[PDB]
Amino acid sequence: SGFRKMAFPSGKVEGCMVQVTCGTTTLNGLWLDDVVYCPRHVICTSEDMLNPNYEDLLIRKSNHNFLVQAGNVQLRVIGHSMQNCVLKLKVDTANPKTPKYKFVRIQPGQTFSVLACYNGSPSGVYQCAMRPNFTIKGSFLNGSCGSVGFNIDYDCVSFCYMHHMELPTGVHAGTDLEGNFYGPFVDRQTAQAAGTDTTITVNVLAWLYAAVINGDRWFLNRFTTTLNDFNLVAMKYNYEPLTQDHVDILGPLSAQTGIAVLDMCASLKELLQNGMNGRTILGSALLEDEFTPFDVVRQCSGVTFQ
Amino acid sequence: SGFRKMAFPSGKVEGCMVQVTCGTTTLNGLWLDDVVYCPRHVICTSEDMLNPNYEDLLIRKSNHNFLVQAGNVQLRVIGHSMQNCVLKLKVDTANPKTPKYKFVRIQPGQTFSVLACYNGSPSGVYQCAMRPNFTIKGSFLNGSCGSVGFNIDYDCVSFCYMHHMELPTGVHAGTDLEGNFYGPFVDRQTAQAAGTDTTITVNVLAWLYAAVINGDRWFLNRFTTTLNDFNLVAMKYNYEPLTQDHVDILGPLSAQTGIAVLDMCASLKELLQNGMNGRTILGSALLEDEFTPFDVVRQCSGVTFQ
Ligand SMILES: *[C@@H](CS(C)(=O)=O)[C@H](CCC(N)=O)NC(=O)[C@H](CC(C)C)NC(=O)[C@@H](NC(=O)[C@H](CC)NC(=O)CCOCCOCCOCCOCCNC(=O)CCCC[C@H]1[SH]=C[C@@H]2NC(=O)N[C@@H]21)C(C)(C)C
Ligand SMILES: *[C@@H](CS(C)(=O)=O)[C@H](CCC(N)=O)NC(=O)[C@H](CC(C)C)NC(=O)[C@@H](NC(=O)[C@H](CC)NC(=O)CCOCCOCCOCCOCCNC(=O)CCCC[C@H]1[SH]=C[C@@H]2NC(=O)N[C@@H]21)C(C)(C)C
Ligand SMILES: [Cl-]
Ligand SMILES: [Cl-]
Ligand SMILES: [Cl-]
Ligand code: NA
Ligand code: NA
Repeated sequence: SGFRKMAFPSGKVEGCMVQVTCGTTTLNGLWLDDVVYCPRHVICTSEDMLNPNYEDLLIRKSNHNFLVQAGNVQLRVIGHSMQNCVLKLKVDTANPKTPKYKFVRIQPGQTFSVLACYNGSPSGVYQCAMRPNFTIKGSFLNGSCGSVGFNIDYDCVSFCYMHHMELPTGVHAGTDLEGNFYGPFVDRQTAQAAGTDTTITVNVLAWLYAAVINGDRWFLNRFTTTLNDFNLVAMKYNYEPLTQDHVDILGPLSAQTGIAVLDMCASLKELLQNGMNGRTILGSALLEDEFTPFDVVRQCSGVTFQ
Repeated sequence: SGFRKMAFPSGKVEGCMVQVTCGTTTLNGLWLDDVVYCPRHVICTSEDMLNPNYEDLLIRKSNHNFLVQAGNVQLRVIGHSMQNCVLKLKVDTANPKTPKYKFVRIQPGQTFSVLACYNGSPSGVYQCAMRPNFTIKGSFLNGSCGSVGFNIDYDCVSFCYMHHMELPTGVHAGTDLEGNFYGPFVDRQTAQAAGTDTTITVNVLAWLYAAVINGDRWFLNRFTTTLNDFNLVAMKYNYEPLTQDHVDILGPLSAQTGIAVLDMCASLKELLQNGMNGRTILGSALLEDEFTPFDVVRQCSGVTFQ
C-alpha cells in the first residue's frame, strides 16, 4: 500500500537523449531511428529570439552547422527539415537503443513523466499533468529545451511533450513530437499569457478513490448529489465541470471500492464547503488533481503485472 | 524555474534489476558484477514467514534452487551466501550494464529515489526520505521486495535501501545493501511498530529557501529568533530540534538568497503559530520535509552542469 507521485522508469528515454548545437545555441534532442528531433529555436542566436524568421534561418544552414553528440560520440547530420516548431535532423546512424514508440498528442487533464535534460544528459524525472490552460507546472532551467514528456504502455514509449519555453507566471509550454504547440503559444520571446487555470475534477475524484483503496476513509459521508448540484458547488471553487464521460471513466474505481461516483461527488462537495479541519488525505492538505483514473489503477494494482 | 518532487533518472538501476525465484517465493534482485543481491526471505515459503530460521533454510538450498532471470535469459547461480538480511548469489556472468556504484548507509532526513519493481521489471520511480523513525512512506505491493533506493552522484549510483516489508501503519522498512535494517526491525511477520515520526526541520527550511529562489516570498517577515526560542515553538508542532550542524548546512542557501538562517526560522515560527490562511507555498498547503538542502541546490542550479 502507499500512494506517491510516481513517474515511469526513464531508462528507455535516457537512451534517446543527445545534445544538439547550432551556433551560440545548445539544447537537447531526441534520437529515434536515424532522426534527431529538437526545438527549431536551436537555429537562433540569443540576440534573435524575440521575433525570429525560422524559414530564412533554416535555408541559411547546412548539415555541418549541427554538432550532434551522443555522449562523447559525434553523429553526422546528412539532412535537415522543419515540421511546425521541431527540427528533424537526419543522421547516418540509427540509434541502437531506439525503444518501441509512438508520438501522441494528449488531452488536458492527462499526466506524463518528464525527463529533464541538460547538455544532452538526463538530470531528473518528475510527474506532471497537461493543465486545462495547456501549460504544465514543470521544473525547467536554461539548457532544458528538448527535454520530453512520455507515458510507457507495455514496452511502448508514447512521447507527448517536448519542452520549449517558460511563461512569466513560472509555468511551461511546449509541443507534441510533430512540433505543434499545446495551447495558443508560439516559440518567440513575446508577452504571451495562459488562460486562468482550473482544477481537474475527474483527477481529484480518482485521487479520493486512491485514498479509499489505501484505507483513508474519514471524508466519506452518507449523502448523494446530482451531477448538476455537484457542478453548482465545484464550479464555485474553480473546478472544471464534471461531464458524464468523466463519471463513466471513474466506473472501474467505483466498482473496485463500492462507492458510487455521485456518492464520492457528495464527499468532495462537503470537503470543498467545509474544508479538511486540519486533517489530511494521503498526506496532503490540498485536493490533488495530477493523478488520472488510469494512474490510480496502475499504481494500486497494474504494476504487479510488469 | 519551478520546483517538483524530482527523482534521479532510473536507467542505470533498471539495467541491474533481475527476478529471483526460490520455491513458492519470487521477488527482485540487484545484479552488480557477477553477484545478485536480494532479500533473504526469497528462501521462505509463505507458510513459514512468521518466525523463519534463515540459517537452516539456507544450508538446505543449492545453487540450482535459484532461478535468476535477466528478462528472458536465465543466469546460472554458482554460489550462495547470506550477509545479515540479504542473500548474495554468485552467477557465472558479470552484468555488462553494471554502473559505477557504492553501497552507502544513509542518515534519517536524507532523501533517495526508489525504483519500484515487480517480476524483476521496473514499474515506477518516486522520491522519498528516510524518516526520523527509520521507516519510509513508500508505494509498495506484494512482489516489490528487492526494489532499491539510490542517489546518483556524477555517473556514480549510491545504493542506500532495499525493500523488505510493510508495517501495519502502511509505512515501509528495509535494509542497506549489506543487509542491515534501518531501524529496530527484523524480517519476520511479527507485530513490530515504528517510533512516533517527527517533521524533518532542516528539510522544511531548505524547502522555504527553494520557495524564495522560485519567487514565493509572502511568508518572509521582519523578525529574527534564537535557535532555542525557535526549538521551543518547533518542538510543540512535532518538529525535530534544529541543531547548529543543520544551521551550518543551510549556509549555502542562506548566502544564495540573502536570508539569514535564524530569520528563515522566524518566518517558519510564524507559519507554525498562525498557519497559511488558505495560502500555499510552491503549490503546497503543508510545509514539505522531503527535500534536503542538497536537493534544493541540485534542482535549482546543479542539474544545468549534467
Ligand atoms: C530552453 C532553451 S535552451 C536553448 O536554453 O535549451 C528554454 C527553457 C526555458 C525554461 N526556463 O523553461 N527556453 C527558452 O529560453 C525560450 C526560447 C524562446 C525562443 C521561446 N525562451 C523563454 O522561455 C523565455 N520566455 C519568454 O520570453 C516568455 C514567453 C515566450 N515571455 C515573457 O517572458 C514575457 C516577455 O515580454 C516582453 C515583451 O516582448 C515583446 C511583446 O510582444 C509583442 C510584439 O511582438 C511583435 C514583434 N515585433 C517586431 O519585432 C517588429 C520589428 C519591426 C517593426 C518595429 S521597428 C520600429 C517600429 N516601432 C514599433 O513599435 N514597431 C515597429 C525566457 C528565457 C524564460 C524568459
Ligand atoms: C515483499 C516480498 S515479495 C516476496 O512479495 O516480493 C513484500 C513487500 C510488502 C509491502 N507491501 O511492502 N514483503 C513482505 O511480504 C514481508 C515479508 C516478511 C518475510 C517480512 N511481509 C510483510 O511485509 C508483512 N508485514 C508484516 O507481517 C508486518 C511487519 C513484519 N507485521 C504486521 O503486519 C503485524 C502482524 O502481527 C501479527 C502477530 O504476529 C505475531 C506476534 O509477534 C510476536 C511473536 O513472535 C515470536 C514467535 N514465536 C513463535 O513462533 C513460537 C513458536 C513455538 C512456541 C509456541 S508453540 C505453543 C506455545 N504457546 C505460545 O504462546 N508460544 C509457544 C505483510 C505481508 C505486509 C503483512
Ligand atoms: Cl475534469
Ligand atoms: Cl532536522
Ligand atoms: Cl498540501
Ligand atoms: Na469533467
Ligand atoms: Na535538526
